[PDB]
Amino acid sequence: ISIEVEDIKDAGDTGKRLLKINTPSGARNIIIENEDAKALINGETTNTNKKNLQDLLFSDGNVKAFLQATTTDENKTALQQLLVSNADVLGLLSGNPTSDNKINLRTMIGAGVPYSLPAATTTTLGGVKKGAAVTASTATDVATAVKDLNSLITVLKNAGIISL
Amino acid sequence: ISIEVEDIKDAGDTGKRLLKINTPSGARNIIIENEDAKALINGETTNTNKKNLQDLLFSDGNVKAFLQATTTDENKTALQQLLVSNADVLGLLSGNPTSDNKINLRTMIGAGVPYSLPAATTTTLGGVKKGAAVTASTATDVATAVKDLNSLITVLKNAGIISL
Amino acid sequence: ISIEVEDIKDAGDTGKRLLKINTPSGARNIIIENEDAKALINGETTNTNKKNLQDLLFSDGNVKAFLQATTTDENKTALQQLLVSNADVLGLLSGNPTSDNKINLRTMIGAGVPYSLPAATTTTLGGVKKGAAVTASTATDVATAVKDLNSLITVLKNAGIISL
Repeated sequence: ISIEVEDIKDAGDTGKRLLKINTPSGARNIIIENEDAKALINGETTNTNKKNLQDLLFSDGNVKAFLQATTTDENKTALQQLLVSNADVLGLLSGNPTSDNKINLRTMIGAGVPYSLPAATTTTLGGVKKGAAVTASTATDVATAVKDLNSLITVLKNAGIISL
Repeated sequence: ISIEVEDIKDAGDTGKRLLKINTPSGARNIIIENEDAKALINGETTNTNKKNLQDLLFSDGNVKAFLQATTTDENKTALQQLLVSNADVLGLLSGNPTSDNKINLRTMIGAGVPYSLPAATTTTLGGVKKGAAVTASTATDVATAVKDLNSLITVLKNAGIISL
Repeated sequence: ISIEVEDIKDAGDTGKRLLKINTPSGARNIIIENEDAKALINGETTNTNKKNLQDLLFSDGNVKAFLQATTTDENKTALQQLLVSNADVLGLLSGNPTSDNKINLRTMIGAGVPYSLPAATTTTLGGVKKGAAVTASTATDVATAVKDLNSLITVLKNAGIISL
């Protein structure tokens, strides 16, 4: 004979809807209630569907922000920590390393600090200024020879080559 | 009585296929047309299925390249920007920092530039060369004393300790 | 007339279960056997479901560790390589750059090494120590003038300003 779907007395509501349906798309529309999941199964997702599916797939919020390609400075700090273990390198990646990080980063690459040349002292190597010009001596008496020696001494004193 | 599936006159084509099906796998084969989605639901995905599902799940192409573990230099630039906000650090991560980035990176870690010791001038602290040997004086007349003074002067001039 | 589901003689086992089912949730429970996939479709995933879905979606183990927000040092090395192409920068990100990496990292940012001021030599610019104090000369004879010259010479010798 011929019966119809509604003649089947113990069929369920969804069961009768499925029996009447003609295509797979129609069946998916009955079976899948979550609109984001339905969109994935249909291979047709909006950016909103994608974000919502990412919420169903991943627990970590910093990972989720990365996957959305939109990260805050806090998300970036956490993501840096997933990528790099060295604390001083993490300081560098923040753009704001601590004093300790800075020292350790220089050590890490063998870099020095800005060097400033200190003046010579009696205990410590240093720079000097060059002494003023001094004429060779043509002295024929003691008085003049002493005058010329003293001119050299003052020049060396003036340039901080010898102490006062 | 006994009826068969095709006796149900208002059943749909997919509906009759489902009513005849014996297992859940058979039902999934009817209902899910997208082969990548079907593969996910079956828990059996090839690398191609995985790439195609990633295309359905994520909009950002640089994120997608990261998830495929294959990034171009352009993808890497964009991913760096998702991970780090400091412009000078981004310059470092590129391997090709600008002049401004280089200055700022040194500031950031308190590093100096390569130092070259300049010669002393009359205005500016600097290095000198060490003067040649000079004998102590045993002069008993003015002529010799002057000779010995002049020997010291020339030595200091030769080493650039005093000006010509 | 009235028939029941079990009167349909060529219905399949899953087909009869679906025909009896009343709701979409009930239909999903019949059709989807993989518990992680069912959880995604129901929009209700535990952390275990999420990890298991990530296993179905991504092939690369280092990417998977990143997505779980739990990376080993080995995972971090591999993820760094997906993010940065410059070998010397990768050395920095490891926290343990090689000697070659260190040289190249300094070059990259225009940094110098720690500078140590060398003593002056007869060939090479260097620092000096400042000479001890020397009194101006009040000599009225050759013997004293020579004494004063020699005092200057010794002071300059003592400070390594001139050679012995």
